[PDB]
Amino acid sequence: QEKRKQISVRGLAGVENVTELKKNFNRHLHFTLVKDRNVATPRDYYFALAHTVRDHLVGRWIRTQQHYYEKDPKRIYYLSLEFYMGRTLQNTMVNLALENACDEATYQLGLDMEELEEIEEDAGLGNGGLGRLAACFLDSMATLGLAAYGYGIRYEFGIFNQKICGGWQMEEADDWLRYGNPWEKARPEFTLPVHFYGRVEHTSQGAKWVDTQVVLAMPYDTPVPGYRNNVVNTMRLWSAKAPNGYIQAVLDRNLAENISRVLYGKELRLKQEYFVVAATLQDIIRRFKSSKFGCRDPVRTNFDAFPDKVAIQLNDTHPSLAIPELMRVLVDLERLDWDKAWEVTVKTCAYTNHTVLPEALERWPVHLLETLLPRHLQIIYEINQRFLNRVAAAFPGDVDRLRRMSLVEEGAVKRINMAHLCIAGSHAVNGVARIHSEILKKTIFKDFYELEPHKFQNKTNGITPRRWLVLCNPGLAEIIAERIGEEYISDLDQLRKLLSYVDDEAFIRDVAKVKQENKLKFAAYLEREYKVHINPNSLFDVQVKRIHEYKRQLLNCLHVITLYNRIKKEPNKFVVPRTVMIGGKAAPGYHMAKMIIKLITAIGDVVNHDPVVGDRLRVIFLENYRVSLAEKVIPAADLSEQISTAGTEASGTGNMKFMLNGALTIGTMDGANVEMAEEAGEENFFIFGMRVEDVDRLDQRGYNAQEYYDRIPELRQIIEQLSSGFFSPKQPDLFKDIVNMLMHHDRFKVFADYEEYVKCQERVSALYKNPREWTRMVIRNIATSGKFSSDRTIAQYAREIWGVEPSRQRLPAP
Amino acid sequence: QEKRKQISVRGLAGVENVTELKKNFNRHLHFTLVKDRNVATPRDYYFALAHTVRDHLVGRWIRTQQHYYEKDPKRIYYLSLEFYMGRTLQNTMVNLALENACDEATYQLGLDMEELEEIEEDAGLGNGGLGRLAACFLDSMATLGLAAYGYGIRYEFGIFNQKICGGWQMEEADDWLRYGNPWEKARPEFTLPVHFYGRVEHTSQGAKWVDTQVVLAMPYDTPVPGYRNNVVNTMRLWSAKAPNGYIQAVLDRNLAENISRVLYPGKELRLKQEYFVVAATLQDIIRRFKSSKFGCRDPVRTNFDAFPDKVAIQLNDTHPSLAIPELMRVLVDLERLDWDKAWEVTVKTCAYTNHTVLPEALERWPVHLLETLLPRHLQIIYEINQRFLNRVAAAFPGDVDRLRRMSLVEEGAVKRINMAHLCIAGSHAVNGVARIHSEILKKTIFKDFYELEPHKFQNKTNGITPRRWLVLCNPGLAEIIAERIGEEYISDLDQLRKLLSYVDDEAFIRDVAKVKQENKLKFAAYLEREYKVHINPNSLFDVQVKRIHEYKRQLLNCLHVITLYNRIKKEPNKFVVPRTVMIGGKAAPGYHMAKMIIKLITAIGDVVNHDPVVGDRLRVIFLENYRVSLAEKVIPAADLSEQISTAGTEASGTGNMKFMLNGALTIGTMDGANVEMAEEAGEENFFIFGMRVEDVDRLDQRGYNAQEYYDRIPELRQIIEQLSSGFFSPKQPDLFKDIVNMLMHHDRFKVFADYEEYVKCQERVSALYKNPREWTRMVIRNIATSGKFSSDRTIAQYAREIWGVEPSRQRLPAP
Ligand SMILES: Nc1ncnc2c1ncn2[C@@H]1O[C@H](COP(=O)(O)O)[C@@H](O)[C@H]1O
Ligand SMILES: Nc1ncnc2c1ncn2[C@@H]1O[C@H](COP(=O)(O)O)[C@@H](O)[C@H]1O
Repeated sequence: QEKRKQISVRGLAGVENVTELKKNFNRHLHFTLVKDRNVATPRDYYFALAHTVRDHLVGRWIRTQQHYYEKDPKRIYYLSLEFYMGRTLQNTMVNLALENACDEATYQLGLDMEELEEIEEDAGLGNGGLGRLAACFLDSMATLGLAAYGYGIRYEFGIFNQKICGGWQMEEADDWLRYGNPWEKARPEFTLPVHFYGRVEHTSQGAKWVDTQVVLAMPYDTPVPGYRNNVVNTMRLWSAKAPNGYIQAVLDRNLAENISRVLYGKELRLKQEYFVVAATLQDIIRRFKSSKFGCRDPVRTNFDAFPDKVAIQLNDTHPSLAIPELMRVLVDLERLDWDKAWEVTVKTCAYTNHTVLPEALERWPVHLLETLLPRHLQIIYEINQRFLNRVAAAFPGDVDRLRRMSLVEEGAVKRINMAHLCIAGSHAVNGVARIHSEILKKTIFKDFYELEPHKFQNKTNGITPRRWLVLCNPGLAEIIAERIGEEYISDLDQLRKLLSYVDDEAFIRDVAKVKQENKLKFAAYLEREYKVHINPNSLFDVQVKRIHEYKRQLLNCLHVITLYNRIKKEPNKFVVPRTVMIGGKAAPGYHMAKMIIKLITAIGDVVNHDPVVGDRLRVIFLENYRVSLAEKVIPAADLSEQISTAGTEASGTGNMKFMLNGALTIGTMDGANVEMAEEAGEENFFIFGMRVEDVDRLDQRGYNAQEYYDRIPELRQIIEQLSSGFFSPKQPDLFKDIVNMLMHHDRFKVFADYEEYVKCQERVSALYKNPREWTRMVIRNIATSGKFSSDRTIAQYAREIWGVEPSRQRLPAP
Repeated sequence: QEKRKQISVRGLAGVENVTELKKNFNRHLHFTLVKDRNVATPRDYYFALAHTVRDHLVGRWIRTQQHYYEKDPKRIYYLSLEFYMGRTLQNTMVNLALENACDEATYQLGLDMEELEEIEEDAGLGNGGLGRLAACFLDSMATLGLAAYGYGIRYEFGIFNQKICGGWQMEEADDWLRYGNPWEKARPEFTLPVHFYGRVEHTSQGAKWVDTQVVLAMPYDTPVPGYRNNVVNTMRLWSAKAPNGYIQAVLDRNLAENISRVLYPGKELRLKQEYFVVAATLQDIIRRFKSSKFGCRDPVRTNFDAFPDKVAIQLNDTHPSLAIPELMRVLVDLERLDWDKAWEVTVKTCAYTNHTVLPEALERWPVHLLETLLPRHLQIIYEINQRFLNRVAAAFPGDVDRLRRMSLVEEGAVKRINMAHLCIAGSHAVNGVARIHSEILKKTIFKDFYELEPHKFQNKTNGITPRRWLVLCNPGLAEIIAERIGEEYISDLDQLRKLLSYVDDEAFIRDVAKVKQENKLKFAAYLEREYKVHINPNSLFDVQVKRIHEYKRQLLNCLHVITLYNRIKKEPNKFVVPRTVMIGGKAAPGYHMAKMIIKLITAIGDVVNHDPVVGDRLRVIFLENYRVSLAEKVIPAADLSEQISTAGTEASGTGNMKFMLNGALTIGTMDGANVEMAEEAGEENFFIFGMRVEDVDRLDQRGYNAQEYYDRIPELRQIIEQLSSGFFSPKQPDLFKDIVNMLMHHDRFKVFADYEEYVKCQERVSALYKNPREWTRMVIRNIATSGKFSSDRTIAQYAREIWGVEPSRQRLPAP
């Protein structure tokens, strides 16, 4: 029966117009959601619109996936334990070019689309930079036409929502799924077993992994759209499920399931890591084998073509177990011999390093691996012996480096170094900015570099101009499009054409006008949430990193208090009004970080209620900072704070976001700030403080905070205020911990950059006075931000690591 | 923004034609399922078709539910712990007259709709006749245009799938939900809390239930369509969810959650199940009562004076008996009414249906269990009991013995609360399930209550839906009936009376006989392509499909089969009327006797089916995994219907009505619903054998000794020898000693007593079967006289005599 060539997407799309969209929106409210207008809540109207947009998303998805099965390209598998997706609705509409049509449709139906947008929960799937880089990458990979996949874990509670109670961080569950996720599709049909524990039985045949405990992995598909090229790739997230003496099988059921429950560590983190690797790989091998278009059968069983058809990117060491897992499947199940299987593994795998210092590098005790992944241990020991023989022959009689490069690390209880596992198992290893990729070959991994120099590359991070310009900042996208068109949205380097407009009067005030417009929008939100009062004409001074000593929101605080003391000593002096905003989540259990949050709010209570200060200084702690808040605050920011101690940041990614939206930057010569300053010119940045070589020199002679205390009176004053209980009148000794750390054991040298930080902030105040000059510097920043598009990043990953050609040409259509 | 009048169901259904259906089948496969033809499986195409059909169903649902909100009718809530629904695909297509168009649509896309229909799981939400009754009841309530809801629990594990290996029943897990269920809709929005444990705090205010442990109940709605009248009602099933230092509150997760997982082959968990369904349902009822106004979800009404006018709760058996105390709890504790008004509201609101026959089967709970789990409800039950015993003490001054006989509290080993007594005290009506049944209720088990309030006690004889059990499952039969009398009979079964005119019509006789043979031929084929078999399709189709219980007497059947066998081996050349005797039903785990019975039936088969001399004259089949979908296949194919329960042990029966509707003649006892069936059909046109209820009483009176029969029936002794010496289990000679010793020494159910009258009655059957003309004339007489046994007739009576609403057979507008 060829009658079923009539089972097709052919003309299910419809015309994508106002007429068809509202008929569709009505289908979904009533037939999908089983509601009517009598009962429907705003959330229902959101779900009905989501499904209406989704029909058009999956139409193109079916087409893209078909195209892959008939073209048979190299498929690229992006592995991550964090996908920081944010909201989906507006993004799907801009990328499909449906925003105009939907806005009008919902309008004609009595609905307001901005309301409905604000109802969508942030996807509880990521935590910080690691996770948003993944999301930006997904969006760029689809825009550049790559057959790409995001594979991760579907977390049922993400990482906690942050609420501030009495100035203290409290954590609350993030049940972002409680009403369901319309963007996902459960696939009960593709449930796969993931094995734990057991023992290895040595048949003189192969090696069998027997007696194991089983956990079921069930996949959820979410489609991800390219920017107006009709390609729509897959994000595929695994959910843990249990199968069905004593009924302690209850414990086994509960323990199986909390693999999907939360982010962050015992067995659980390692359980989570194997889980994602083992399910993803079964999916990988399956597609490799069943490659003939229209044909479900496993037609291709020769693995010599595996590295030509599959690429696996290991985002940090979290998915590292992919290496020995791939080895397990090829040797044990597929019965290829060792050398042949290893060559395949190495050619398939690639590793990205994100972290800066040898101690954050992931390690697992042997006894743990031995108990839970006994076969994987053997495979790791085996990889290790042959890698160390390869080292032996390349560097004879060198016993020291031999044990320096070993995957097995000695001490009190042997640990296995997963970063060493990654380097040996992959054809490429990259760092995430230029300086970071350099210290990787200089220090952290020099022994490996000397063995295989070719392996080591750089790939500077980036940001999608979709979400981080066109979506969150329509005003700025617009005024740019009037001078140069909209080619820049998928080719950011074209922003340089804006350098022709540094001296155009109309453009300078249009940039100023858009900033002011975003400030007003955000200010209004900041009143109906924090119920204070923001001066929309003040300088919006923003710092939004995660709370942490090395990120130095304590250095910002000192500046805020310096500003407060000056205003109060001379209340008649003219001052540039400032709204300082600090946002970010503190890790539970990290006590100092919870203190830093309380300090920020404590200062707020004083400065926001001093009659003398008026509206010249406002301090706000931004609650529950996340992707959607970042979309609202980054556009409205004037000053971006990147003030980590030099030598501690690899990249940074939020800085790029600020640069794009017309904030000037105050930052240290560290991470992504270096290359940003390079692109823009030093004079268009506000760099201050010690460089990395200044840090080392201070370390070498010994850091004493007391030296700075003794010679800077304005600094002494603040400490005496923190000491005496000025900022916590009820509990005078509240900030005792902070003070004693600042004075006696500060690993991150806050006092040492204090002086230059405040002089710098003064130079920042002076520029702010002259809005023409201020804006012209902003234009120079914006015109010069093209490099930090993730379209540029993924194009490099594609050509230098993956061996696939980026392509901006359209896939046909449904 | 008065623009939202365009947010409407208006024209979203589209024309119910081949071209729209195939288009929408494409939308659903690709957009809803996120599949294409390259990856789709038969399962996927099933889901796609289901989603296509549901579209039309919910179109009518929205309208119906709107309609109720604007007429503000008395709304009726059918509460049950079982809903034995079966498949929904075909039933929805017939009730919405979409069957032909879907069939055509699927054909043109290169699919077989019958293949697709076979994919879908039987609804695993029920067990037996209790649950199947509710499903028929829902279908009827909707056809008769009643604002009716069906409330229960969404069970995940289903029940179990019967597998037969080596003649033994093995129970497999029936996870009918692993792939989802396109017919339901989840309502996370309407998640309600249910409370457990805690303690009661007496304040000079009211009483306060505090320190409780909380389980959340999430609803799932499923539409149920009337027959071509465009009204769609709701089935609303609850699912248990746990909320979100020691993790040992992992039990809390488990101990909740598996309230939903399982039916019960009773403990704390069983009672949690009952309170769960009740507390959630009552919150939902009151909620809907308060939201009386069209277009708005405001608590517009808080005057509970009209509650009994707007609400009817139907307590099906004692399982949801806690509705009564809970309804007192909400009204007194939460709505701060005074006890007297609330009680008057409670009694006028609830009514009780007893389904069982014996004083033993009925539900009691230890007080210490209630004291711990539902501490507030125990106090309320004690208060109810105090006041109810005041009415009794007033009615019968000084009759001390009846004060304790009628009490909700039973003294004994442990103090128990009697739920049957609770239901009779808190309801305005109580009904039996057949005439004989209802009569024994006022004569025996509730005699004391009947003397108190005789008017309380009604009969509502059970019934069956002519949609599922005629039109749907026997399309061949419904068609040849329609030719003579039209198709008005489908919602007015009485109209089948007009078939009596046609008893001597030769064309109708050959049509009825031809339809029968067609189904026989068709069911025999299903037997071949689904199992190793044989089956002479011309033989008399002898069918018993109950559940396996000593009282059901599939052993009386066995003894008859072996009787025949011996005769065929005594006189091989003497013509015997060929028979295929088929026995189906599930044992119930733990019941040691039932599993032995199944083994016995199969072990008989092994011998008989493979005996050369017997040939194709006698075949014995155990029918694996009996359920609604199989019922639909076997029932239309049956010639003879075994309803042979020991007299007075079956309350009604319901399968018996199915066989009668479908051209089978009945062999049965003067028991349950048979009494009324023979009353309609005429004694003449029914094979009624064995002791009557009063002969059973009289055998207990003189004492039952099975050895008497053994000694005066030579044909019976031989059968016992064969089972004992291992003629049916040569590898395990003593396999059936448990059965022998039960039959011979302690038969609670008198199998030997009816043995002789049974076998003679079977011979009159075999004789009549020899004359196809006369056999069919009798069949016609059964079918044509089946009208009483429509569940429509039943629901009408419930509506008019218990709920105080008027049935309406009129068509609601249209999409
Ligand atoms: N063998 C195939 N031929 C054509 N299309 C396919 C094939 N396998 C999968 N697809 C498409 O790719 C999608 C994703 O399937 P998979 O890659 O198997 O997870 C499916 O929805 C199909 O639309
Ligand atoms: N106040 C109302 N006015 C009109 N229709 C309603 C109203 N409340 C509920 N409905 C309809 O009845 C259905 C069931 O709602 P409920 O009775 O709240 O379970 C809803 O899906 C609506 O279609």
